[PDB]
Amino acid sequence: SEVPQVVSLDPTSIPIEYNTPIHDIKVQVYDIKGGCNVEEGLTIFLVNNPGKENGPVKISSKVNDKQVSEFLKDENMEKFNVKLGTSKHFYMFNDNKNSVAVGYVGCGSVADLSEADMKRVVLSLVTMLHDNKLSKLTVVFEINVDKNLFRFFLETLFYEYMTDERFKSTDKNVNMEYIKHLGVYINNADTYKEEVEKARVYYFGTYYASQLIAAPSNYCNPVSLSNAAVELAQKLNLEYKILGVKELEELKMGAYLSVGKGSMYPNKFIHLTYKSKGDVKKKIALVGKGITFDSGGYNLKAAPGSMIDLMKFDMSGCAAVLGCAYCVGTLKPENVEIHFLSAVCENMVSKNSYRPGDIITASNGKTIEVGNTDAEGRLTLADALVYAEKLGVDYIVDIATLTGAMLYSLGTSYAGVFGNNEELINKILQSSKTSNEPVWWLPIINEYRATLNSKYADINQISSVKASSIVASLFLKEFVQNTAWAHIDIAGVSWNFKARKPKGFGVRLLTEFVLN
Amino acid sequence: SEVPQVVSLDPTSIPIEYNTPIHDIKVQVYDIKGGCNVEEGLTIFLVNNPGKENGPVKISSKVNDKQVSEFLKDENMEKFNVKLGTSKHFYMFNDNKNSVAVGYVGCGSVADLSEADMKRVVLSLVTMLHDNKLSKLTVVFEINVDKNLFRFFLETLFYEYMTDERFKSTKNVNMEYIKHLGVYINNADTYKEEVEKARVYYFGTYYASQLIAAPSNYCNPVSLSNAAVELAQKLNLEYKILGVKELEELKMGAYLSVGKGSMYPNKFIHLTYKSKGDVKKKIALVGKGITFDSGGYNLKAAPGSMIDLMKFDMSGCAAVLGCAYCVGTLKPENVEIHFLSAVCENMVSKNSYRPGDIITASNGKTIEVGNTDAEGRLTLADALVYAEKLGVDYIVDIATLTGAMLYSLGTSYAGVFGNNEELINKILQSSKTSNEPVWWLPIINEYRATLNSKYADINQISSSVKASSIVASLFLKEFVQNTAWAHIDIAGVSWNFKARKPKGFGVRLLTEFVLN
Amino acid sequence: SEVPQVVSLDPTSIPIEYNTPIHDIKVQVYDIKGGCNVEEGLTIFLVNNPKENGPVKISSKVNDKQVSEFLKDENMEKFNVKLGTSKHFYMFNDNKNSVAVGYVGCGSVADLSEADMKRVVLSLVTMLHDNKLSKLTVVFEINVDKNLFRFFLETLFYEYMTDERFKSEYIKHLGVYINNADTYKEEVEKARVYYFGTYYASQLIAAPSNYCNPVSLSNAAVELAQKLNLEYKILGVKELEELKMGAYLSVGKGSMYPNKFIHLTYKSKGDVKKKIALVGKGITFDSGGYNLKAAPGSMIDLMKFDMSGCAAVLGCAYCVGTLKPENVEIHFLSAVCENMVSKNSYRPGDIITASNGKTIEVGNTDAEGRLTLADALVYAEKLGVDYIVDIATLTGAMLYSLGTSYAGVFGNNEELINKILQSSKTSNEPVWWLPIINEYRATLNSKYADINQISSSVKASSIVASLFLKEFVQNTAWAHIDIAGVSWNFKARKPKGFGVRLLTEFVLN
Ligand SMILES: CC(C)(C)C(=O)N[C@@H](C(=O)NO)c1ccc(-c2cccc(/C(N)=N/O)c2)cc1
Ligand SMILES: CC(C)(C)C(=O)N[C@@H](C(=O)NO)c1ccc(-c2cccc(/C(N)=N/O)c2)cc1
Ligand SMILES: CC(C)(C)C(=O)N[C@@H](C(=O)NO)c1ccc(-c2cccc(/C(N)=N/O)c2)cc1
Ligand SMILES: [Zn+2]
Ligand SMILES: [Zn+2]
Ligand SMILES: [Zn+2]
Ligand SMILES: [Zn+2]
Ligand SMILES: [Zn+2]
Ligand SMILES: [Zn+2]
Repeated sequence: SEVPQVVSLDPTSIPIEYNTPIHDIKVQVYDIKGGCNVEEGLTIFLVNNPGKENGPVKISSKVNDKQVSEFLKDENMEKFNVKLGTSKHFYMFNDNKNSVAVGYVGCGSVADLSEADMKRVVLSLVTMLHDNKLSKLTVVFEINVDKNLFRFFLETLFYEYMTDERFKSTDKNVNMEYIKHLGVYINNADTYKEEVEKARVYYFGTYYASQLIAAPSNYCNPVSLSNAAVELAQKLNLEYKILGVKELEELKMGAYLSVGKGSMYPNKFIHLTYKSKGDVKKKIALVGKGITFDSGGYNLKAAPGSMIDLMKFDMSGCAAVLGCAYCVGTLKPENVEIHFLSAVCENMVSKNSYRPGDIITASNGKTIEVGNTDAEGRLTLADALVYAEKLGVDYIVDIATLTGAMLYSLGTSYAGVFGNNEELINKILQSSKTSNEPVWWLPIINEYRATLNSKYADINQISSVKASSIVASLFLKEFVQNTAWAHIDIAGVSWNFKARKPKGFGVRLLTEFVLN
Repeated sequence: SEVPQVVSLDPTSIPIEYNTPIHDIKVQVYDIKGGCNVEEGLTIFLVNNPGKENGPVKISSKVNDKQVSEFLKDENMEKFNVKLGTSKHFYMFNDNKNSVAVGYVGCGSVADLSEADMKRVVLSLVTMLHDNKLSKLTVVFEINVDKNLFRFFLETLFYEYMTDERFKSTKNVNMEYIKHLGVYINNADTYKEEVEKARVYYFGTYYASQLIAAPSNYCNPVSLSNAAVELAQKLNLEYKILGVKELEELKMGAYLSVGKGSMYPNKFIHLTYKSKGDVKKKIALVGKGITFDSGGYNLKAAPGSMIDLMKFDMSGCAAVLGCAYCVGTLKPENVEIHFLSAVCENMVSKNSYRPGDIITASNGKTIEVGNTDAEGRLTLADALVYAEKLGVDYIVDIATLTGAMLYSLGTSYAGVFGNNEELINKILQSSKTSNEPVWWLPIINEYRATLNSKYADINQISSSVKASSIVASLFLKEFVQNTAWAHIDIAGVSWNFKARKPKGFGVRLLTEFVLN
Repeated sequence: SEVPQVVSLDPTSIPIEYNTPIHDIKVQVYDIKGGCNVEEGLTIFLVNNPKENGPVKISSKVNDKQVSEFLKDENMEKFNVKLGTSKHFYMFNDNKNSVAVGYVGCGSVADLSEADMKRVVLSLVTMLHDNKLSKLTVVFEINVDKNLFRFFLETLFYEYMTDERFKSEYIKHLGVYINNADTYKEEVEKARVYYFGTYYASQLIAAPSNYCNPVSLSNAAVELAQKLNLEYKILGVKELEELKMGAYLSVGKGSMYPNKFIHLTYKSKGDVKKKIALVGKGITFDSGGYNLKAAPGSMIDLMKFDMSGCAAVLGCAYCVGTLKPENVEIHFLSAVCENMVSKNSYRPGDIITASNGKTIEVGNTDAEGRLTLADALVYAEKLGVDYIVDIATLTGAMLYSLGTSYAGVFGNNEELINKILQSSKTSNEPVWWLPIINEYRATLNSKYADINQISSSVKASSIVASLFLKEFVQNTAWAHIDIAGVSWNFKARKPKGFGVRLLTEFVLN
């Protein structure tokens, strides 16, 4: 629990914001058939024009204001088009001779907005929210969205609107001012109301993960991350257990302990459990990779474009699992028992570091020949997967920033999923659809298994077969003997390079998985 | 004060030679309008021939010896030319039937010798001093030189003549420095004052050279700071060495972070010279003091990164200390100078700061580390804050900051940056009179936006923009709020790659700045 | 004159747009005193706050009650003045006519730099590209001098314009409100000329190497010369051989396009008191030769820009031919060719002879610019001029010294250098003086030839290259502008047309 320091100026905890301005926003949903009141703040219409490549803007909704309705007549609106992402601001006086602000966001010509399309729409909305000191936002849905896409709209809105200033000091934005009210006008309003607070939970689960990932390695270390996990568990009334080095040695986790040998921070194994109130029909282990910093070890990340300054992300999997723990602990699903696992450590260069060539013994007895110290994720997961299977669960799902090869296979939008079981894989893909976090199924090619045959050990850590994501999956598979297991590689999608911030990818995916 | 050791064979101090053979050379300046007597040792004429490429050598000076005068008749000398760097040796008997040695050095056809050509002249002269066991050197100036260039001649003569053998064991058994130096020149009385000034300037440069040439196992933060104290005590300068505890109390998080991975504690050097009368100008001299730059986790592993030379990375501190010698010795009036250096070592360890880390400077600004090898500006940041807190008129820092300097100005000219044109003008003026060439480079504000960090107040390094020297200057500028400041990047000029030794660059420049 | 083809589908000319939509824009300048009329179109206020990202406050009186209500302090303080930040709203004015009103933030500094003004303009152009307006009205509530005001217009015109020559609704009126408007009006038509000179250069640079080759580029120079009544002469291989331009001819040996030396001349009507030669590097594509640009990050796909010096000179020729300066004779020169890999290419190690008799040992075929410039400078000095100014994308080292914003200037004459620096100030194309360090000269000493092409190296490539060029100007005031870093706008993925206005201001002032 006590974080070691080199100097007294070294931080000893991760700064975490639990009460965000988003949580202070009163959200109301009204039915669009009842007409819209356009009074205070900014009122935005989400409008499209089917079969028309940049068609004219037409406001269909009834507006309970003669002056605003007059401004919004088609003859007035025809100068504007519905091109996806396009937005405009309107200034006018309402029936009470009060100044009001009105506008729209273009939703293109396609009647079915993709996950990318809605995100593009949301981003345009946030630009209107930025650099403007509004007290209220009102969104009028003149497009067709189902419950899932509606929830996605809110989640994405909350997440992008929120700004992380935990590490700002002399450069805090002096103009930041969050809205206090959110009004939503939509068709079939009663069906969508339940999605509001679920979206708020999914938001924070994601933002919490984001906070952990964005936190630098001097703030976010194996000890401070594990302390934060306990703190979260206490708040959610979850059972929790943090395994220290002596306990890990007792469990003979030689692979996990080897990676952390060169670190000044002791290894900390996070084990959280949520158990439903009643009959448990499904037991699930969620495993997250928890490398608080990946220097690469003695296989140092020194090659051009290895982005070592980014390697604080290497605990993104752990964050996804912890963010899911928040959502599950808050929404409290029934008939499920969930274990949240993460073998947390740091991969550093030291006199005490494990070397390339070292042979290490996993907790299941298998000896492993280390061919590359920068492939440390699969080593820590190996011991974690063995621990997971001993819990006696039905499904083991691990999520990890495992291989850079994902950038060349799926890129920055789609995570890849591997597994030994098609049913579990199908559930993950189903969860991908409903959570709107895109995942693609990649194969575990058994023909490559022979490249992991070590001359001296039971198995090689790496091949020496480019195909890194597949080989890594073959490695991990060796540590699950008779349990349905799935592996999600998020090395490519975890970090948003365009926005220079984490995505908190996987939180919504895993929560949808546990709930459904 | 006590230097830590790994083994008992690790050195515990920097070997320093204070009394050099150069100091034992008796120097006499005579007026040439009285004629030259050629008796013992070597007598060298510095001769040119204006507007006539490689024209004949002609000795204009009167020689108070009939045979030598006859030997040196124009008819005899016409077979030799005045090409720059050319030297010749003559053997003859004087009026007392004694064997004497005479020769010349060609000084070209240009009437105004450059700083570079004069250096070539000196080297040709020093070559004659080498491999010859002379008791006296006599130099006759038959060229036109002002007081500054004459002083430059002596400094360069002294510095190049001197040989550093502190680390020889086996040492040249055949070395034998002269005990007397005679100079014949017109208006000798005006030039006599330059002799002891040159000797002071010489050692300031050679002292700096000794610190730079000293390897990092000899020259470490503790041993270097100890040396500064010892120097300060000999000069009666006020001195204060700030240790880790004061630095923590002063909240120097940037400086302390760089040294975290080192076995040697950070040591902040603070020397002060105060005049006896009224103080009209207060000056802070800041030197980069990285005793070894491994690059940290951004290891210098790239081809041609020249990590074995990186003991020079404390050249700025050495330059400042060399200046402290000159100022403390010459004792200028009406000035108060603070000699500063945030000394530490940039190493790879379990305790090292990582890429991505956010650290807080002593002025409260948070800094996101994008590259651990850009450590100089971090130590300078806290040092510059400390300097401004002293309430001075001018802040000048000198540092081996950016490798880009080799591509901009190369190895002869250092670059100067600043926030104040007047100060820049003073630095440039000092460059002329000290003959240490410096060129003014711009701080381009358009690049400042690339230092915008998403999470911290500022980025340590840029991403988009090359031109590191300007970007680094933009960084440093953020740590000086309302004081005239200039920054001299000597990364390119500090080491003499051809001669394989330091130049001690900056000592004479800074002293002239302080004196004038 | 005839462009050679490999297949019949290969283009034989550079598509050039002479009549741009910008030329159809009616520009009106009114004095800010007396109030602003908000009638049609979009009205944008340029506002600052002398604090850091302070609230927007509109000082100007607006002769419209509805718009005045919009611009009241209570409404505008919700917005801040962060440089580049903008908001615009659509509303009805007193005449129930649709109008759009907004601002662009100009920061807290009272004196906007050229880079600052560029960010303001870019924010403005984004609104012009996303709005179907017939009229733009810009209200200057900031301090701008005549030069910077002209710069505003030029940059606005340039950024507004879109190059669609290779693809397979602009405003018609521009209103400007500014204090002391009468003093600023003369800058308007000057800006329009400077605009096209820059845009013309941009068109040549942006044109790919299959369109823009030595033949088609020289043809373009003739066509321009004919429109401007400039004297013109294009030297072909046979003339160049008789002139013994061996350095220049060696570089082009490996190309399928014959070398073409462009020589345009502007001569004043009255007495010629000053003669100036402008030399531009004209490499239509730089593959690097046998020293191929194959290293990671060598950006070989960008190397069509390597004729930017020539384009700058030609764009300047337009401005000079249009504005018609007095008492000057200007020669516009470019040794145009292509640096390719072939059985006929010159090899690393080859010793070649320049037109002044100097033999040169080639150490790197990718340092071809200085070879073509060498013969061009000899040709220039033979004309008997007062000033020789060359402009070239010469060394990549400029990216490490001054970066992408400031060009570097080198020279053998201090008066000429300051004139260029003065021109840099008034044209707002930033240039910084870099030294020609004579101590590095010895590194060009060849064992076999008279001189080395490159050092081996004294890293500082930009300085070493200047020393090389310096050897080919014997008794003439000469200056060299390295634009390798500033020529291409990597962020916007387009040329800057850098140097046209700089060179024009030099000739005019
Ligand atoms: C097989 C290899 C050691 C190359 C590997 O896959 N290493 C991963 C690792 O460090 N596991 O612990 C690895 C390497 C790179 C990345 C990664 C992730 C995201 C972005 C990038 C990136 N931008 N590289 O330029 C690189 C992720 C995982
Ligand atoms: C931002 C960057 C890492 C490029 C940088 O400025 N590095 C300097 C540094 O480590 N500061 O602490 C840096 C890099 C190289 C040099 C340097 C200086 C002198 C010679 C050489 C050289 N010849 N390397 O092969 C390299 C000096 C400073
Ligand atoms: C002496 C050397 C071959 C290194 C050189 O300066 N070559 C220049 C050249 O090709 N002259 O004909 C040269 C090299 C690189 C560049 C340049 C310009 C802009 C960008 C880049 C680059 N590498 N972007 O990633 C490189 C410009 C001129
Ligand atoms: Zn790794
Ligand atoms: Zn990893
Ligand atoms: Zn460094
Ligand atoms: Zn350094
Ligand atoms: Zn080239
Ligand atoms: Zn080129």
